[PDB]
Amino acid sequence: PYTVVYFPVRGRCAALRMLLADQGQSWKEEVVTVETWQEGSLKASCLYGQLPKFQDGDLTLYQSNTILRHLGRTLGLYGKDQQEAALVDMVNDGVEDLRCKYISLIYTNYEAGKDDYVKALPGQLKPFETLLSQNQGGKTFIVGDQISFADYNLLDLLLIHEVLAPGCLDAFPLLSAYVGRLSARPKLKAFLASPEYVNLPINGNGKQ
Amino acid sequence: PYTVVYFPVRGRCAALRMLLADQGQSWKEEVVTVETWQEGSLKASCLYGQLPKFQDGDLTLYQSNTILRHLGRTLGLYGKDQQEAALVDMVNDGVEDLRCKYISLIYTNYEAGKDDYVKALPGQLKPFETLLSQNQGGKTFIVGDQISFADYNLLDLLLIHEVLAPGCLDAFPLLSAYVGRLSARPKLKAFLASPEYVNLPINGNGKQ
Repeated sequence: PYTVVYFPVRGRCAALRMLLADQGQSWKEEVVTVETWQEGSLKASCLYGQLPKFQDGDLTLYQSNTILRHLGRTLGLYGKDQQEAALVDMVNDGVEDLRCKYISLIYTNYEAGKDDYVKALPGQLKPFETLLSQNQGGKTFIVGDQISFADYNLLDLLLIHEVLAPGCLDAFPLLSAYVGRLSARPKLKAFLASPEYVNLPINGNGKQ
Repeated sequence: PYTVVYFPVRGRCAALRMLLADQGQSWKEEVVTVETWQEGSLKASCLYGQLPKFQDGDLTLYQSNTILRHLGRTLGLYGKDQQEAALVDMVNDGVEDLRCKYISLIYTNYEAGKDDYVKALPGQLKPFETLLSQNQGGKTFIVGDQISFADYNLLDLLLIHEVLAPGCLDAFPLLSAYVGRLSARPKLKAFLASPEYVNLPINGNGKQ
């Protein structure tokens, strides 16, 4: 089945877990403690010396976006055709770009950079609002009319930014409604409310 | 057909162009000059305010990796099955991670950071040598026995690092042979030797 190996944080595993939960999939969580990591053996066995590590049967995967695409491909959350698949990738790459900036802020200079970051935020979120506006008025998903792995990734990005800059989605009605709508999906709603998700810190350094 | 809209540099378009050339595809190049960009209109029309922009018929794509995956998907350069497709993604994500570090070095602090970067390089390249060693002895491609979009992206990454740190592939026999072997593919060899490629700077700030 599935096994996700990661630190005890939401971080880069938040989206794929939301995906797994919402899709009614069962998975095992192998928590890696900072002590176990600093020991060296696991790190060395990891392709790029990092987590998340994912196992699907004897297929071992590394890289959060690789796991998302893999699950999207095998579970049918990758568009209805090649054109949609490309748009899904375009959205995910955009999400990843902002996530990189967010991770940098959180870990390198949260203190001095938070203000400029939050100021620049609207311009960073605008593209997703625009995408929504061009797809059935933003009433369905980020691409097409079926959920895709990019939806889960974008949802997580929006959720963590609401914690970082409360009200950042107020100026974006489509994104706002989008978060509410997806967060309401039964299995996902249950998962988001569960201790498994709620009792995990967003990041590893206590900042958010 | 295909149209690539980008600045007059190899940068993030190098790999997809190598891919197009080697696959015998025809494409149009729309060069964007720094003057045209600073004018504002094009930037504003770009989803994430950036290039490359790619057109395949009326499908407009942004994000270099989205274009690579799209071409991989439509041209059959994405593995023979889902398992290989996942490994292809894992390699491309790894390539993109190192490319991000390279781009950072080149544009933010080439001066003070070059030494530490080149020192850390072997550890960054090792994973790809390892992948090669586990796939038919590294005699074919990065994943499976057919070329994939990740091959072109990895090849470009290796080529630009040879310019940044001459001899960085000396310690990696599989990667070395890999570059030589792929660079020898007829159409690719011709493309790499052509003015279209050779007369373009690797980066936009004259550093490499």
